[PDB]
Amino acid sequence: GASIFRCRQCGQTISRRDWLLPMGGDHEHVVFNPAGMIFRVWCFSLAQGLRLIGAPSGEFSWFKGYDWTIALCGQCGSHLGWHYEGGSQPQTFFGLIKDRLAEGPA
Ligand SMILES: [Zn+2]
Repeated sequence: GASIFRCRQCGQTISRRDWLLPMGGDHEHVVFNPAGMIFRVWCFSLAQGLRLIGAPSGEFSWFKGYDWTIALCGQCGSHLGWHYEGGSQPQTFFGLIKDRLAEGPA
């Protein structure tokens, strides 16, 4: 009933509840960017159906040791979160914005 996450804007398949990743002890992290926008980020070890934009950047990174790339919905272009890489245990993961996903049956 609530096992997969889809893009809220279009329905694209994005991730699964089974793939939630407790980073630093919680899968949920609330953060702001330099423009003051607050994001409720859920960390996932894996995601699909995204389009990762550009090359990674360490600037303003919310997770120590990781560089990020913007992750858009590959279907509709909605900003769904970020892909993190260049770090350690794990090397990579996804930080997705909770309220931009819809949860539902597989
Ligand atoms: Zn979408």
